[PDB]
Amino acid sequence: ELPEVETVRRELEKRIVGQKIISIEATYPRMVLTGFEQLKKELTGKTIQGISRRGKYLIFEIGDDFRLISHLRMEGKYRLATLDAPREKHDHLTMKFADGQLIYADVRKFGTWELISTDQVLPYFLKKKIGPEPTYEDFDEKLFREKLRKSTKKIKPYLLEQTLVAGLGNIYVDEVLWLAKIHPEKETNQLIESSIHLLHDSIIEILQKAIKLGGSSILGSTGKMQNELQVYGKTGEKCSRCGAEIQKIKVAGRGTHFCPVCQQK
DNA sequence: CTCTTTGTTTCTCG
DNA sequence: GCGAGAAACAAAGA
Ligand SMILES: [Zn+2]
Repeated sequence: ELPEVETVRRELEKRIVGQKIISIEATYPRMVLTGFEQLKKELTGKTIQGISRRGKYLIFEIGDDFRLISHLRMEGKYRLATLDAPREKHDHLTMKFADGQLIYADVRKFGTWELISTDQVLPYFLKKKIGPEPTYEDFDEKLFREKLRKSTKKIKPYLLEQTLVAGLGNIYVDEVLWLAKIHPEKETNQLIESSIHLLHDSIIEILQKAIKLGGSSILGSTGKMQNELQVYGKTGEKCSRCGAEIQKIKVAGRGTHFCPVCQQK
C-alpha cells in the first residue's frame, strides 16, 4: 500500500539515482504495458534522475523526458542484486547498471510497467481518477465530507477506490476504520461530521505512522508497522480498546477485520 | 481431487 | 451510472 511503496521509493532514491542503465532484460515482457522492446530501446543508456510516487504507483524519472510508472499490485517486489546474482523463479525484469542490477519479481504476474513522457504523467493520473495524497496539505476534509454526503456506497469499498484519497488497500483501510470507530459497511451518507473528521485525520495519521515505521511486512521488507496492527489478520484476538473479539467478514469480496463493539453497524 | 484465501485494479453483466 | 462477481496469476492450506 502507500507506506510500503513510499519505503521502496526512499530506498531506491538513496541507491540508484545517478546510475546509467547499461541494459534491460525481460523474461516476462508482457508486463510492460507500453511494449517491452520499445522501453528497452528508449531507456538503455539513460541515467536515473529520481524516483517519485503517486498513491500506490512508483515513478522512475529516467532522463529528462521519460517516466516509468510501476504498480506492484498484490505481490510485486524489487531488489538490488549483484550482476552475477542467480535467477529466481518469479523474476520478470531487470535493469542492469555497471555495479549491480534492479530486479522486479512478481509471483502472480499482476504488477505493471508503463513508459510515458514527462508531460503525460499528470494526465495519466487524472485519467485514473486518483484522489489526493493523504497529507494535511492535500487531503481537504471539506471536499471529502461532501463526497461522503452524496453517496450511498459502503465506506470500506468507497475508500478502496482510490478516488476519495489515494493509497489505502486492505490492511490500512481496516486499520483506519478501527481507529476511527466506523463499521466497514456503514453507508457514507450516514456518517456525521465528527466521524468524518476523525476518519480524515486517522487516514493521514495511520499512513504517516506506517511510513515512519518502514511499512508492514506480513526492498522495503524490513518494516515494523506489522507490530502495530490492531485488526488486520487479528481474527479471534481481543480488541486492544474494549476487549471484544476481532471478527472477520466479507465486504464487497474482501476479507474484512473489525471490532463489533468499537465499530457499530 | 475441490474450494478457499491472498498487500489490486479493472472488466462484464444485468 | 450501480453492485456483484470475477479475470489476470500463483501458491498454499483445509
Ligand atoms: Zn473494541
